Amino acid sequence: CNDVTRIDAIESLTEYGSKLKFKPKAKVIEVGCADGSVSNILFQHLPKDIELLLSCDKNEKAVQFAKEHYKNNKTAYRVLDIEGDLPEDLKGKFDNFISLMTFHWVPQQEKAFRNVYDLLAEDGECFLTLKSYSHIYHMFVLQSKSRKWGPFMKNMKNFLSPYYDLSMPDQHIAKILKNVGFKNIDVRSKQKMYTFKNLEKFRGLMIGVNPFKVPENEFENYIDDLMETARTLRIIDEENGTLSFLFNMNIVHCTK
Amino acid sequence: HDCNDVTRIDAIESLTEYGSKLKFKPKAKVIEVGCADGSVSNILFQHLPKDIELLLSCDKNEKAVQFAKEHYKNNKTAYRVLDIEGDLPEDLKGKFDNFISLMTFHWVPQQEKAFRNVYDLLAEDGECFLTLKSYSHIYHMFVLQSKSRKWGPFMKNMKNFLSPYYDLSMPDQHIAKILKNVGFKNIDVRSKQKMYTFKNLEKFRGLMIGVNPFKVPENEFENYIDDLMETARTLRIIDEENGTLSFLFNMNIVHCTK
Repeated sequence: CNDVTRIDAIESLTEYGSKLKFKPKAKVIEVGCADGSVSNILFQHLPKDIELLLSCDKNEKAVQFAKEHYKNNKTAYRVLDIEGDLPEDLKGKFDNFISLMTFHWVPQQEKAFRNVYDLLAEDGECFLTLKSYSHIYHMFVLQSKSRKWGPFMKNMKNFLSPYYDLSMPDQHIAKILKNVGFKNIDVRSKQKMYTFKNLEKFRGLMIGVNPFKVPENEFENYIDDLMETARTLRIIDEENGTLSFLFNMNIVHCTK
Repeated sequence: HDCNDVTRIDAIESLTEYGSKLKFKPKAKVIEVGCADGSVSNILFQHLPKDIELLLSCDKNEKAVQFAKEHYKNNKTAYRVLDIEGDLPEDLKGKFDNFISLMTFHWVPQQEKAFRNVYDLLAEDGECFLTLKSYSHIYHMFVLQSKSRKWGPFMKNMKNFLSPYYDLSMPDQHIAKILKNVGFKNIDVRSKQKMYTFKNLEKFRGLMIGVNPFKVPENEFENYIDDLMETARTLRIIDEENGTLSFLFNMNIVHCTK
């Protein structure tokens, strides 16, 4: 999680929270960064009556830290790989699935959504947010097209949102939900803008999210060239040291 | 402002998605704002019932309205000059069951005024349906051009050229707030990400010359467009070997009632 996903979570739960149906003593599963931040925000928006909030992560370590560190009455952590195979004891057991700003990382969209379907009890409600196009993704695309860095950046496809360069990603997503068997499918796209006051904070976030391995000597030249893509896109305000970037995102709301 | 293959395909996509949500009363008076270019009626008549009384098709452009008057005659279609940003003529106020505007309103800086004019055109329970751009790679190209030391000086009035929603977070929520204040009901504003590919960069260049409002010295005009085309290369949206240009644009779909 980072400050962008925190603000996005608050805006999406603010906008939609009152339209999310929770049955009495709902069992709720969350897939995000097991890290507390976004899960703590989501918790504040859930009914005080909910049976359980199972908060799941792919990283065994992150889950193990969560069990030993984070402490709330209604919250359990479990290792779950939304792209993988569902363990049998989670199948059909949840009234609400929630994933805020995670699914743009999942290249196997249909597999992940069929697992959302299979985790849900009957009349189970699905609420997901994900990126499509973004200026951050676009920075990385510009970098990938350099004579110097292109060689180390051949698997761009799985780093980018599956919806990065599609027309009507909302209709692509609606089609998969339809095929997997959801009803009352609502997919809304949003243009969002976010402004950093701190270019050094922004620089750390790129370092964090960057998956492309380069020699640890050439690493700092790699990052500097990546920051220069933001200047190429003219999204840096040098006079005030701010970066204003656009991202599109998709809010999925549907029922089993 | 002139309709083209991008707006042609956005009209089809928008009307096919919303053709079921869009309602037309018997003998509907419909007003349409965009191009006097007759392709308006040819797409609308795929969704308009045979019953309608009138399609009034307006443009700010007298010359376009003259041409349509002379050449394109359906019994039920009439054409008229109208600036949606300006003051409504009294004979059009409260006369319309449907207001339709595709890919025009991003050219309107005075959004609230234009939306009040839409509201004042509509009879009671009238419906409106509009589409407009927010952010696009085309706008961004012009933004890149405006930052150059050379072309910057001729391009200080960008705000009126950019969509009012070019740089806003959640343009859908801004639009829906304006509509609520003016007094619309059943407000539905949906944003979409769209992509379009040109297979002909000479066609594309010609569209840019068409849409450029910025006045440079006449003997630097070719250098100006050359650098504009170059911003497409800078964004890396030109496929050099195939001779194609794939650009992203966000748009907004407005559906609401009076």
